[PDB]
Amino acid sequence: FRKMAFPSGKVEGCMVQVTCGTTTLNGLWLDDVVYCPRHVICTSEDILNPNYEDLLIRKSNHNFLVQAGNVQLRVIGHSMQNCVLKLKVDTANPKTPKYKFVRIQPGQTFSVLACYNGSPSGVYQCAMRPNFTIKGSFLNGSCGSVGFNIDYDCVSFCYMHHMELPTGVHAGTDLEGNFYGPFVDRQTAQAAGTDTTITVNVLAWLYAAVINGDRWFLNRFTTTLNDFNLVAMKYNYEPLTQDHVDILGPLSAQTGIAVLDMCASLKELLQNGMNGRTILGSALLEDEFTPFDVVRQCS
Amino acid sequence: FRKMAFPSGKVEGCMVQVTCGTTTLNGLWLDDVVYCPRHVICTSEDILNPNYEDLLIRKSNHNFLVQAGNVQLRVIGHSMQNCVLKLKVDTANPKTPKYKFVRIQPGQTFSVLACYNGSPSGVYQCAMRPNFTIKGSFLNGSCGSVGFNIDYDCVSFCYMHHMELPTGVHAGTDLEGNFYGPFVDRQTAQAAGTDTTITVNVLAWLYAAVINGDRWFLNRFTTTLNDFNLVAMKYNYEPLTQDHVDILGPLSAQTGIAVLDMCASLKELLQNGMNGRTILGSALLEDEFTPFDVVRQCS
Ligand SMILES: *[C@@H](O)[C@H](C[C@@H]1CCNC1=O)NC(=O)[C@H](CC(C)C)NC(=O)OCc1ccccc1
Ligand SMILES: *[C@H](O)[C@H](C[C@@H]1CCNC1=O)NC(=O)[C@H](CC(C)C)NC(=O)OCc1ccccc1
Repeated sequence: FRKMAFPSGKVEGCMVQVTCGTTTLNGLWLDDVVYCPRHVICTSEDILNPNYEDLLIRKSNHNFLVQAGNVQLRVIGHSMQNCVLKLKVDTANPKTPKYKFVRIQPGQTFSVLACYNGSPSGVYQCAMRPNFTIKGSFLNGSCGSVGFNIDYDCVSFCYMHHMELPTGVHAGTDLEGNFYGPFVDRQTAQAAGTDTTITVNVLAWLYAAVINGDRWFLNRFTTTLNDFNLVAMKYNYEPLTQDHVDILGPLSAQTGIAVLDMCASLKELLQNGMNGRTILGSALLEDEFTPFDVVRQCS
Repeated sequence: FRKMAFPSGKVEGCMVQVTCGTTTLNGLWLDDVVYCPRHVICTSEDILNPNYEDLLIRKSNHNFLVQAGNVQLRVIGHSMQNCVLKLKVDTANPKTPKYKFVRIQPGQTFSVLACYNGSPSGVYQCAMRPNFTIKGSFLNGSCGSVGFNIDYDCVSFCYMHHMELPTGVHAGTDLEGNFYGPFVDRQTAQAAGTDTTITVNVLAWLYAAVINGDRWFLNRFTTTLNDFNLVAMKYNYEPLTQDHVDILGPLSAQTGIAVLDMCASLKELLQNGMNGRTILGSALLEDEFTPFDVVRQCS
């Protein structure tokens, strides 16, 4: 199995650059609105504890330089929604895809189009960790890069990049500017809470192994969801939700292995280890493939 | 630090679907020519042992059904270059990027845009293995998907997909239709030569681990180039040349670790194992990042 990003072309056509002062970051141009991180209006003196409301009252439309490549888009209105700035421009983007703004859950994956100065640089898959960070690859100038899923030509934007944490992982908002996790857009020392293993994704990976004929770990036990969740927490695994059980439905049907039976299999792996055996050619259990990713790659 | 693919938009606009008889696969539309694998002309019986020139002379232009999105393109001519068919169409692709056709070297990387029925499905990074296979993610109908690199807006196409070996690795051609490796577009179970590990890429990846603040594998020892190559060859690694040492220059200069010092690190890792530890989250030595890949991502 491979981490497979979505084709990025529909998002590439939406990337612009936004400069305020000497700060340039990326923005997302959909119809006649450009979305970008609000900290673009900050100066080096403002970043430690910015007063965003007061900083925005001092700004005008003519303070914002929005460029598609080197072509300026005239700004005709501006507002702030949570942690994102919305700049109304005088041109509707003709490359706007069908799209939706979505807030994802921990465990869900998405493609990131890493951008600099409005120019796309690369694309890769990320998983939202239970502590609401992602292991991205972002350098200076990457803020405003977005993460997305594509379903039948509709782009669901779920992530806009804002910051790096001391441990090297990353944090950001949805496209309504609401941070994932307990982070704030200040230049302050923030620490990711203790992370956990994404149980629903590990189960998806065990289903993927079974589909491919690797099923030594299928055992003779079952469990209740509550009994499993209590054991999972003792191994730093996430508890399963009702939604998790349901999204494992298609893989359970495809293999004929009930979800709670697979849970009992993983429970044995957690209490006894792998004993030098592998699963899908790996000694480690993979937790960044969702049940959709497994189906997507096997279809 | 992640495996990062190039943004795929410039290639997406080039993908079309090619149908001949009962066979459907993808084609690459540049200017007024569509490139696709020639085994599209084969039927279920032809494929075991096809005489392609004989099969192709018996085809007409109207035997080829080319679809770009919903619109039909009309084939007004056709020729064959090695294992690739060149279908001349009456419309120029308006989305043709600046492009070149290149034959890539073993150890080099490229991005694959996996397509089905002419529609892009996913994007991911691959390396050309020393045995001229690629470890990809390809299903039925993925033939004609292409691999590429992008440099300053110029797409360099290096790979077109043709088949999957029984081991699950993949084989294809350059855009001139010549296979990478000893493979042939016939429906037979084919084996590759023994694969080896791309040593220069393992070293680049160890340097990436240090740029990202990881050092558990470093040691105080050093080695000569020839002594390293003796151990490398013993573990089925490719030889390291002086040109490789030079190409690793920037990564050594950035981290202040001499190339031959890092070779002594890898020698130790090869002779001791990783001992249950991980490097950049991996439990195995990674050889699909080139020195350029590491540089581009890290700076
Ligand atoms: C967006 O331009 C930038 C993304 C950082 C740059 C280095 N890697 C990243 O992901 N965001 C910030 O620099 C962000 C801005 C406000 C939230 C204050 N601040 C931040 O991430 O603090 C940590 C940091 C700053 C500069 C370099 C490295 C880490
Ligand atoms: C192209 O659409 C298709 C590629 C994929 C790769 C994954 N599974 C696929 O089907 N190519 C073929 O089907 C190819 C056709 C030949 C005429 C080149 N055949 C092939 O991959 O067969 C491999 C094979 C043949 C006999 C025994 C075992 C394997």
